[PDB]
Amino acid sequence: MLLQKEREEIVAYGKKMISSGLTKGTGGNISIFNREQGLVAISPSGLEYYETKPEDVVILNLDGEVIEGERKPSSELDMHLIYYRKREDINALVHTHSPYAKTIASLGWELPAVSYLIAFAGPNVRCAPYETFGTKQLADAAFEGMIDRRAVLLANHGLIAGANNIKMAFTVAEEIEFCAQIYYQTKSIGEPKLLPEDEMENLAKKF
Amino acid sequence: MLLQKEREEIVAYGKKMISSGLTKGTGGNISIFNREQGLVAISPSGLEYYETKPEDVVILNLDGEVIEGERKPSSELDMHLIYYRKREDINALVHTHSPYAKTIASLGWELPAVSYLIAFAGPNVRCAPYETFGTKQLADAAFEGMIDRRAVLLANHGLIAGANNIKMAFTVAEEIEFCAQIYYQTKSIGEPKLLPEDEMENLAKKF
Amino acid sequence: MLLQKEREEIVAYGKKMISSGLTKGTGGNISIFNREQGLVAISPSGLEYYETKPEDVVILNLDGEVIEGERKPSSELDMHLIYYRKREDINALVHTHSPYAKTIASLGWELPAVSYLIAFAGPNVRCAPYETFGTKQLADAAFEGMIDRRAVLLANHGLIAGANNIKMAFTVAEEIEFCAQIYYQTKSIGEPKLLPEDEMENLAKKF
Amino acid sequence: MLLQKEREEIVAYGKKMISSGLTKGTGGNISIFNREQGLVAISPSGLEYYETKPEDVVILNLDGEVIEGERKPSSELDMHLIYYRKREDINALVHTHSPYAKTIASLGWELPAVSYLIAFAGPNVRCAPYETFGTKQLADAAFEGMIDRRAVLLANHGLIAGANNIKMAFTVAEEIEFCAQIYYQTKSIGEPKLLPEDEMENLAKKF
Ligand SMILES: [Mn+2]
Ligand SMILES: [Mn+2]
Ligand SMILES: [Mn+2]
Ligand SMILES: [Mn+2]
Repeated sequence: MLLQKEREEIVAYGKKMISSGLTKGTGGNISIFNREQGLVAISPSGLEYYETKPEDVVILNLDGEVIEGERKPSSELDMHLIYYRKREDINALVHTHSPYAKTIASLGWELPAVSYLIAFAGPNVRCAPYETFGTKQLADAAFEGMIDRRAVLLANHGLIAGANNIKMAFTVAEEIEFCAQIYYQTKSIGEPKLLPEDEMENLAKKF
Repeated sequence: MLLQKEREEIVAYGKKMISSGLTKGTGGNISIFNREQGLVAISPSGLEYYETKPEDVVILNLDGEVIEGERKPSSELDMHLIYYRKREDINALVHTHSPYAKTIASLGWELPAVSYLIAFAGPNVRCAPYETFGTKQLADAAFEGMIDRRAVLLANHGLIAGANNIKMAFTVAEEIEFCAQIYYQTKSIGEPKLLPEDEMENLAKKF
Repeated sequence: MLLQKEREEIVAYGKKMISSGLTKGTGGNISIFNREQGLVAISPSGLEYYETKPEDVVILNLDGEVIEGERKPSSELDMHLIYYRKREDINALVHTHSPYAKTIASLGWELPAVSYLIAFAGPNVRCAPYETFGTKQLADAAFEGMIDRRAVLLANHGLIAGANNIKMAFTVAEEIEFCAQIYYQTKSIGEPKLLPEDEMENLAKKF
Repeated sequence: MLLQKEREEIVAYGKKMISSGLTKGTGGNISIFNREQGLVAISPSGLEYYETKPEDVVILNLDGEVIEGERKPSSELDMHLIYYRKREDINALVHTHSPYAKTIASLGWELPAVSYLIAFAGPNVRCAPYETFGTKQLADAAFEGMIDRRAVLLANHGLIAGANNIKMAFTVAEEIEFCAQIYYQTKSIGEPKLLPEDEMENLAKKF
């Protein structure tokens, strides 16, 4: 099959999404870009992650046309494709429905520098205002909210994280969910101390 | 045995209830309707879900009489039977004692459109006022609270979800518990943004 | 060995304590009374529950003297023995360090009728004021706080539950921890609705 | 290999960190001091705990020079070495990124005597003000914050715990995380009762 390495990685990390508590049911989705071929591997729509085999992963071109695979691709494919067209620094995307990130997103709040781990995404994580799932409007909002960042919150929906490879993309998703938990819990009982912008700059270097 | 497929499904999804954190101990219960025969498979009362075998599932008719099985049927059988008599769009029911739904229910609150996932149930989820467990009064309150919905909260008790089959019924139960977690956490620290009614209408179509 | 059935049950339910999230490390302890012999089986002090074998369980008489076993008995043995001396309706005790019960206990609050499941313990669960762990003062406070109940909260410490056998004692411990979670979460965002005393009386019968 | 017993212990307890929910990803780190040789075993930087083998553990001297091992040592090695130079009562350290401790630390708050379990660390746990991860400034702040204690909170970062051996060090880390959960949850809904200083003195003896 085409993009065999990518296909296996998508199956592996999809199970890891369920396992890590980063999603419920068949929510969320994962993609990996093969920059040499201009091909995108993406999780299939509505399938259980532990029932998903490499053959079930769908291969698309950057026009969004199916090149290999009989499964329907993720309904959120437009939100994946835009990053592989309009930036060149992202080769893998992890979209989650994780509870603490979705909590902060459902308030419409940004995630500020509550932890040094925020630097996995940038100096902060923005919240993109609501757009209907599976639309080009959501794809545009997600991209715009993530400019010069590796993650963005999606209002009343979840989070998407991107990086140079799938290992780092998953790490950003997991560590930003953890940061959202800390922000949620601190705000429950007080006002968290935040790291200053020059330190976030410093941390960007050290990471 | 009668309703063999249904019996196995009830054992499988009952374990999944415990596994998913949707219940504690022997609380909660599951039923599946065979519309062709007018027979209902239901979980047995007070048995551990991982100790429950297909033979332990009880088969009832719509009058509530036992047709096959020696176990006592769920004490909440009346709350199951009413949906198979007074609607025709539900063929499976999942009743849970899950913590975030039970939290919202114990405040006596409705669950509003905090997430697009609410559309699994409808535009919102109502809270039925308290009635004693295992009574016809609770069965009536649950049904009335769930009119034109696929789920309802039960005050100081839990949640019940229904759908055209057991896979979708479980999905509604799990996704509505998740929505209740988001509502609980957002209300802990602020006021969540809610989706407008026309969008919930739109989402009802897209789902 | 003496009380072989009891010894095996203590090992089994001790693992279940760790497994269920009802304790951390070697905290907590379990006892089972053999009323015919006047002998008490109790978990050993400071041992890991998954490393504990039936031979490690200690057998005491009601004077608190070791009858069989070389391990040191639980440091909280006095808090167990008092129930087997001063009541006759309890034959097994589960003492937990579970997070939501310990939360309510550390505020010094009672647990009111927030759920019909409270009836596993009684109309409510009292909070015994603080006494040093492993003392006769704590044993007295626990007993007095649990008069005409099957569970009591221990200020800044945890919970103890008792019943006619070990299966029901564990059930009380688990369901009361769950009720404490509901109380904690409802109080986080509002004021829970409570069940009236006549209904708790009714539920006492139905259980 | 040198410090073989220590190497195996570091691999075992590192997995236990992930398993127990005391860290995310490759965050956190563990060290064990061999006082007879003046050698320190420490977890390797940036490696997955379930992928870490005893050969991957790094052996350092108290000057911070690598003596055996080809992996890069933990980026937080300075924060480990200072305890083995400037005290003589600590032979093992567990550094965690656990959620409730990190919550209290991100408010800049001390952890007071909310539970008798606090005595695993001392009469309270201080919060060291923020310093950049992997620096000598953080090492100094951590040490100073932990004077006459077995644990300290690290602002916007996590916790470190130390004791006479690795079993007790892990226990301090786990029990102090649990105490932080209780403090966080009590503060969410009220004002916890605290144990008086003379009782914490008493508990220091009894432990
Ligand atoms: Mn999504
Ligand atoms: Mn129920
Ligand atoms: Mn205890
Ligand atoms: Mn760290």
